[PDB]
Amino acid sequence: RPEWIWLALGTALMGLGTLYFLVKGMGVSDPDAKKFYAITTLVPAIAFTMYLSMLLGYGLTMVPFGGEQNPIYWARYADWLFTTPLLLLDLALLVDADQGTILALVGADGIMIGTGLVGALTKVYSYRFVWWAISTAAMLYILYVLFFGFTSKAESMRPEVASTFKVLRNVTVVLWSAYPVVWLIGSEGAGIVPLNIETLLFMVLDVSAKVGFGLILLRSRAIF
Amino acid sequence: RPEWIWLALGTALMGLGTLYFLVKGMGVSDPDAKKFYAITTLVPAIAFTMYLSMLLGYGLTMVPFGGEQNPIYWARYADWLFTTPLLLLDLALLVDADQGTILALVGADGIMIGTGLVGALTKVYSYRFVWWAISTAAMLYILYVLFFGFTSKAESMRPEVASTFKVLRNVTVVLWSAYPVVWLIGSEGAGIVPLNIETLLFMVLDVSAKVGFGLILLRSRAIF
Ligand SMILES: CCCCCCCCCCCCCC(=O)OC[C@H](COP(=O)(O)OCC[N+](C)(C)C)OC(=O)c1cc(Br)cc(I)c1
Ligand SMILES: CCCCCCCCCCCCCC(=O)OC[C@H](COP(=O)(O)OCC[N+](C)(C)C)OC(=O)c1cc(Br)cc(I)c1
Ligand SMILES: CCCCCCCCCCCCCCCC
Ligand SMILES: CCCCCCCCCCCCCCCC
Ligand SMILES: CCCCCCCCCCCCCCCC
Ligand SMILES: CCCCCCCCCCCCCCCC
Ligand SMILES: CCCCCCCCCCCCCCCC
Ligand SMILES: CCCCCCCCCCCCCCCC
Ligand SMILES: CCCCCCCCCCCC
Ligand SMILES: CCCCCCCCCCCC
Ligand SMILES: CCCCCCCCCCCC
Ligand SMILES: CCCCCCCCCCCC
Ligand SMILES: CCCCCCCCCCCC
Ligand SMILES: CCCCCCCCCCCC
Ligand SMILES: CCCCCCCCCC
Ligand SMILES: CCCCCCCCCC
Ligand SMILES: CCCCCCCCC
Ligand SMILES: CCCCCCCCC
Ligand SMILES: CCCCCCCC
Ligand SMILES: CCCCCCCC
Ligand SMILES: CCCCCCCC
Ligand SMILES: CCCCCCCC
Ligand SMILES: CCCCCCC
Ligand SMILES: CCCCCCC
Ligand SMILES: CCCCCCC
Ligand SMILES: CCCCCCC
Ligand SMILES: CCCCCCC
Ligand SMILES: CCCCCCC
Repeated sequence: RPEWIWLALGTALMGLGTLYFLVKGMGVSDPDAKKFYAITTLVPAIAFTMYLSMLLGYGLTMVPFGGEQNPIYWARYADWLFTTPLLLLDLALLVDADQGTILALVGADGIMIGTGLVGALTKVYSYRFVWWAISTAAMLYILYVLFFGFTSKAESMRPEVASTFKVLRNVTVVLWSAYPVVWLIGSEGAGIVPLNIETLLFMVLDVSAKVGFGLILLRSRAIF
Repeated sequence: RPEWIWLALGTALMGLGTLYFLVKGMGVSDPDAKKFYAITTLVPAIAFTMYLSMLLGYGLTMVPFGGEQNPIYWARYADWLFTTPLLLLDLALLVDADQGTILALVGADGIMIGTGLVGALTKVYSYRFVWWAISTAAMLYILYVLFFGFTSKAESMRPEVASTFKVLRNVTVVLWSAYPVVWLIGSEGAGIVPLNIETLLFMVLDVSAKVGFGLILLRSRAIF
């Protein structure tokens, strides 16, 4: 498994991010800042677990489509199922989103991850892309609400909060956008980008969307 | 206009690609190889014209949305309107696609470019993304036919033709995929990636999808 090196690097980076966020979060008194630390430390903690499992050869299955037996890391979705709504929750607490908006985004998020996983396991080559399309539409719904909805909510906050939101929103739009493209061209879809390069790409995206995101959030005044 | 440097580089690269393809095409006797040279030389020739126009300050308009006046290079679409179906035509001649398939892809292609252009000029921020979504669906229809349809047609050709098709199909899937993401995150959509970086990205994509593509096609035995 040539991709082990990027699984090992992902594990190391997630583990370091977790440990650092834990040290910093433990030393924080402010009750508001603490919620954000708790949510944000969990994100690389879940990713570290899943990266470790995959490094050790768990969460990989073979799925037949296109006349080959294809390796599918399904453990990625067990990670994303829990880490993606927690990242949304960070953004939603920052702008004081309402309960029904949170529920809509978490629900859409579940649809996005669940249909992605169904698509990843589908044996009919053509139906893989139907699931992928539904997954991407649920994603674009999320991005829409974050871009239009949350930006409007953030503008009623003090400028330091709105500023931090904008940065994190931009990071999120750019980083989340790339995932369905990686899936499309990688071993899950078209089969163009080989599994090792694809693992590198997801690792760079994962670390940036989780540790990178966390660093921007947890170093800002906006959480106090 | 900080983006001038990437417009100038794009012009130079398109011009060099045109000139080189013209020199080589002019020296070719084989009647089949000549069709492919004629179509493929036109692709960077049209791009060079549009890149030159933009460098000299044509094909740029200001479109109001999101409370700002935004610069939109519309000359890109005048290029893509003609260059994208010609690239499809190259692929279709390679695999001997039928007339109705060619007509479907060219039509979908027109929809893709035309709705993209409407989206790029739309003053209501939200409706920009509706046009973008329709444009991307027309694109995904094209990619679907190239991936499933044309691959099946290429498998009935001699292996050297099928091999060349696969490479060009993979280049196309990967390169075309990136365009709607650039538009989404760039000055046309979300406004996250500034115009200069966006111009760099489109220039790299343009040169790769046109000169890169042409180099692979025109250096192969598959056209003789
Ligand atoms: C190669 C396999 C993985 C293991 C290798 C790990 C690389 C080691 C790098 C450590 C160099 C810096 C020393 C240090 O421990 O802290 C440096 C640096 C400083 O931390 P910090 O202690 O907060 O700074 C205090 C500075 N004063 C002494 C002035 C008070 O910490 C980080 O920025 C950091 C960020 C992440 Br994400 C994770 C971590 I862990 C640290
Ligand atoms: C900086 C602003 C743009 C202007 C700078 C242009 C860069 C100049 C590079 C030329 C170095 C090589 C010399 C040459 O003219 O041909 C080299 C090279 C060789 O061409 P070619 O003549 O086909 O090779 C023949 C070799 N034998 C003599 C053995 C028969 O040509 C290219 O590969 C090429 C590809 C593209 Br796309 C465009 C072009 I034009 C050429
Ligand atoms: C050639 C075999 C090397 C085996 C090393 C495997 C364990 C890696 C654990 C991950 C700890 C961080 C280091 C990452 C650098 C490769
Ligand atoms: C004031 C800080 C900048 C505001 C906006 C952030 C720019 C977008 C950042 C996204 C970079 C992610 C790397 C992409 C790797 C594929
Ligand atoms: C016969 C079943 C119909 C399948 C419909 C698929 C539509 C989903 C979008 C297709 C994206 C395909 C891009 C493929 C490039 C490998
Ligand atoms: C600082 C002003 C420089 C002006 C040069 C403008 C003309 C560029 C024409 C393009 C020819 C290829 C060279 C590209 C390298 C910048
Ligand atoms: C035998 C040659 C390789 C077969 C498949 C080609 C791999 C995909 C090439 C696409 C690289 C384009 C660069 C992407 C820049 C964003
Ligand atoms: C009220 C008008 C409805 C608009 C529907 C837009 C759906 C199109 C997909 C949205 C993609 C938005 C991503 C935005 C990230 C900037
Ligand atoms: C108490 C606030 C600091 C961070 C809290 C930790 C939340 C659980 C993550 C522990 C994983 C090792
Ligand atoms: C607050 C408004 C609730 C809207 C309903 C959620 C829609 C789910 C997304 C559709 C994805 C295909
Ligand atoms: C947005 C993702 C960019 C794609 C990176 C392409 C690398 C593919 C190389 C294929 C190796 C054979
Ligand atoms: C005759 C075959 C070689 C290439 C033919 C040229 C097609 C028109 C492009 C001319 C642009 C300068
Ligand atoms: C040969 C079959 C013709 C199919 C009709 C073309 C459909 C256009 C694409 C829809 C994009 C929204
Ligand atoms: C698939 C396209 C990749 C996106 C490249 C991101 C560069 C954005 C930097 C923003 C500068 C402020
Ligand atoms: C084609 C993608 C469909 C995404 C739906 C987004 C609608 C915005 C909510 C009003
Ligand atoms: C959501 C994108 C819709 C694209 C349609 C592709 C259908 C494949 C033709 C049978
Ligand atoms: C959540 C919508 C269900 C649509 C499933 C379509 C299944 C086709 C393979
Ligand atoms: C080609 C389909 C036409 C749909 C246009 C919808 C316009 C909404 C702004
Ligand atoms: C979340 C959708 C699951 C439906 C399962 C269908 C598998 C053939
Ligand atoms: C993506 C890492 C940068 C985080 C530093 C925050 C700047 C105040
Ligand atoms: C190709 C669709 C064009 C329709 C124009 C509508 C502009 C408001
Ligand atoms: C993308 C440029 C490579 C073209 C060389 C063709 C290999 C036979
Ligand atoms: C033909 C099925 C395409 C799925 C589209 C769902 C948004
Ligand atoms: C060769 C493709 C690797 C690109 C990944 C860099 C982030
Ligand atoms: C990736 C962009 C980070 C900028 C940080 C400023 C708060
Ligand atoms: C609500 C409009 C979304 C456009 C989807 C077209 C494929
Ligand atoms: C800083 C972003 C530029 C990346 C473009 C390289 C192809
Ligand atoms: C970008 C991949 C090019 C490989 C060329 C082999 C024909």
